[PDB]
Amino acid sequence: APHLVQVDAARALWPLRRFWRSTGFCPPYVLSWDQQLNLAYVGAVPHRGIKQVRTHWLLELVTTLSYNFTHLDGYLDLLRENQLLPGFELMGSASGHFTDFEDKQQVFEWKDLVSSLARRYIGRYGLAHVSKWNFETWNEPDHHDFDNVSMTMQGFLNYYDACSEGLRAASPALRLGGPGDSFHTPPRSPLSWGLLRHCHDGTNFFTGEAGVRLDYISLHRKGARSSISILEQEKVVAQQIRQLFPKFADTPIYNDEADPLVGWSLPQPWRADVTYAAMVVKVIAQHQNLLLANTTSAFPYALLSNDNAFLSYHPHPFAQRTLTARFQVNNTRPPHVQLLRKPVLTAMGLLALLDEEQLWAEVSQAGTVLDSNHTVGVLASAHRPQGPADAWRAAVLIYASDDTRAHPNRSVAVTLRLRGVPPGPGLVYVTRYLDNGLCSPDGEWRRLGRPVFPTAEQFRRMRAAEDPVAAAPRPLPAGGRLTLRPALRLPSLLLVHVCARPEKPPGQVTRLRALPLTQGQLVLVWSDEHVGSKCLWTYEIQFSQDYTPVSRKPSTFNLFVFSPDTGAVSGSYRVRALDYWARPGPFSDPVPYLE
Ligand SMILES: *[C@@H]1O[C@H](CO)[C@@H](O[C@@H]2O[C@H](CO)[C@@H](O[C@@H]3O[C@H](CO[C@H]4O[C@H](CO)[C@@H](O)[C@H](O)[C@@H]4O)[C@@H](O)[C@H](O[C@H]4O[C@H](CO)[C@@H](O)[C@H](O)[C@@H]4O)[C@@H]3O)[C@H](O)[C@H]2NC(C)=O)[C@H](O)[C@H]1NC(C)=O
Ligand SMILES: *[C@@H]1O[C@H](CO)[C@@H](O[C@@H]2O[C@H](CO)[C@@H](O)[C@H](O)[C@H]2NC(C)=O)[C@H](O)[C@H]1NC(C)=O
Ligand SMILES: *[C@@H]1O[C@H](CO)[C@@H](O)[C@H](O)[C@H]1NC(C)=O
Ligand SMILES: O=C(O)[C@]1(F)O[C@@H](F)[C@H](O)[C@@H](O)[C@@H]1O
Repeated sequence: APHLVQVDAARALWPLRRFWRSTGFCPPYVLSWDQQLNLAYVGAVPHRGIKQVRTHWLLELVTTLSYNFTHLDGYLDLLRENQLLPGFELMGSASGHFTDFEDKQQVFEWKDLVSSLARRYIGRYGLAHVSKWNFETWNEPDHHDFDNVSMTMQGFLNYYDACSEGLRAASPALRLGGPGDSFHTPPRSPLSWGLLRHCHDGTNFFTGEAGVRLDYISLHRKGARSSISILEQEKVVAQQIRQLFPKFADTPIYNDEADPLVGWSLPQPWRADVTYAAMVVKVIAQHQNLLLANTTSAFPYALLSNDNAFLSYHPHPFAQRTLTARFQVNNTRPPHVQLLRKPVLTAMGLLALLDEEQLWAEVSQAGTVLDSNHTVGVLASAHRPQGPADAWRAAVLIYASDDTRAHPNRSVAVTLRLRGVPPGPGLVYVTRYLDNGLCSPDGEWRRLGRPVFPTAEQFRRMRAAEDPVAAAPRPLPAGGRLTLRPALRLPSLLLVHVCARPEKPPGQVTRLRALPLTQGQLVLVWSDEHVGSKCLWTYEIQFSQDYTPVSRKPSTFNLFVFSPDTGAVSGSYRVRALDYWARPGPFSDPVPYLE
């Protein structure tokens, strides 16, 4: 008996916040060409779909009394050019200088270092920007990854106070949290629990005052292959913190490593296709619906990060916990690198289409109501029109997911019933669908017989499977209603997008870049901040050799790989946005390219 999904577009309930716009990784590199492509792909997720890159060992990018910030500057500018912000973990030894945090003299040094950089990057990027940064403590303090740096319980507190006072020295507007650990039951997690006690009741190493600033409490809780397990563990900790530390009852909680399974480098077949992609969405849906949608004890949950910014190494291009699939093509002159947009990343773009208000939804099956703690669930959103550039929007994202388990055999009958669409000009809807049959680059790689050094055409055919199967913008049935009966696969994601026609056309594409891949092959990447609407069909790309359309299948991802059969790539490019009503926006300023 089918699953019934009901959406009431009239019933805009609470606000909906895009709390999942973060990724992260650990270096083993950060300035190499591999990473520059990687972060271009990450920053290319439409509508600021990913915003933060939580980066380990950032203070190893600083050398040594004075400091050389050259390497750190490089990475931060790379983040900056890709419209990203660091998850600035204050983690490193400044090239082996810092060794002991019970060393009174080193505690003062650290304070001065943190102040140094914060001010530097305030100078570099503007306090407005740097205040948005989540400055954080050393990653997982209770997991002992300090290298030669000695960090005792007391040491960790001096460390923190210096982090906090140092940041304040730069500006009071700067945000710092921690510890970024798991928070197991005591006697376990001594430093995580010790930190809170210290902030709640301790004395500031520098000022001697009681209580120390803590703008957020960050934890890591992973699923062990179960999606609800993440939400369940978080509840336990968040409640323990409310009751043990009453001052922190309103302190925002981040889970900045909220992954299905610990061990990114561990190959897993589900980490390759839409199994991972649908599950990531399921985790988020569960968090929205069963934690943040006005329950009874609504814990302050502000951030969920999928720690999947890693680069995959051979012989596991798709199977590892990464947003992109890396190919080190070692047999061309010279050896070059290529990246493939995995389903999980494409899925981040579908989440990105959700807007600031959550609509009322209900998933039932032949009578019985089902919370997102089941294989099929939904997130639905509505948008209040801002300027003349946008109109009313509805984003309905349905997922089908058995977590870490795929079932190609099975088929999931679903009947969506949308009601109560506010009346307005030119109401059309668009469907976007992802599954393992139609939308898996790993799948197509495997049909091609797993080429270890793929050719041009092999890459073209693998990229064919990146974007979700889209349907032409059909007009919405009379009386603000719509009924669909899709057959969903397991796993699968489906996003029905209902938009009304705004007054003005879309805005101008900006910040266009050409990034070389190999002979006769490049990446075109851009930015949508000024586009000013989410109702887009595709980006028209035009090429000149002293302008004609580059013919490609529809895609609203802010990255395109140009691999023409002629090999002719040298010239000039420009890009513009094309909405659901065939309306062209202004072209981006032309970008030149010489090979
Ligand atoms: C094209 O050319 C590139 C180089 O230009 C080659 O890329 C190298 O690929 C190999 C694997 O194919 C990489 O080596 C592997 O690194 C993994 C992670 O490395 C880091 O992490 C570990 C653990 O945290 C550290 O110990 C280590 O020092 C690194 O910091 C390891 O997990 C791998 O080891 C595992 O497999 C081997 C068997 O191969 C076992 O012996 C081990 O026990 C372990 O299980 C492995 O060492 C390497 O990093 C890549 N180099 C670069 C510079 O990118 C490609 O190989 C080549 N392509 C082809 C098809 O040949
Ligand atoms: C999500 O659903 C599962 C059931 O599928 C719940 O797990 C059950 O929890 C109860 C406690 O109320 C136990 O008695 C059962 O043994 C569990 N059943 C199974 C099949 O594991 C789980 O608690 C639900 N969690 C949330 C947060 O809704
Ligand atoms: C910092 O280091 C880089 C190389 O890593 C070097 O080229 C540069 O001269 C150094 N800068 C200063 C100011 O010493
Ligand atoms: O799951 C992991 O591989 C991981 F090692 O877990 C944690 F130990 C780390 O802090 C993360 O960098 C990383 O996601």
